[PDB]
Amino acid sequence: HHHFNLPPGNYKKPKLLYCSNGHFLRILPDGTVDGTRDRSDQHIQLQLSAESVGEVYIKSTTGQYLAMDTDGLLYGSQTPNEECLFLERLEENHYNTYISKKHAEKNWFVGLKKNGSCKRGPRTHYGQKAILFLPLPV
Repeated sequence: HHHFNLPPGNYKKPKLLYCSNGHFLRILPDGTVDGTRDRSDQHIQLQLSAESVGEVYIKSTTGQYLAMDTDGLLYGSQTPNEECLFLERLEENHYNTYISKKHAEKNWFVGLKKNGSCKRGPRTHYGQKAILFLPLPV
């Protein structure tokens, strides 16, 4: 029950998801998800892939998938499951945003705070800069 404005997107080469808050999304090997302003970090290289038109997976360099638990918390999973699917949509005509598929009706987006920590699903909404991402070349 959402719009269907899709972004160009590229699933062939890895990218660095940059947040409008000025942070890069990072997934550590131990499964911790957070944000960092260091462009030279080696845990921010991410790989995206299409599972359907509009649905995507966000995998890490080590082989972990970003996910969202029943409480709206983000974590890095070792194996893909129904919590690893995100609807990828265009926003503001230029940015990218990601909605949890399993919790789509509640509008739980992926976001980062200005201090570098993850936002919980229920705390996110249209109009905040924390949900606006931009995929850059590595």
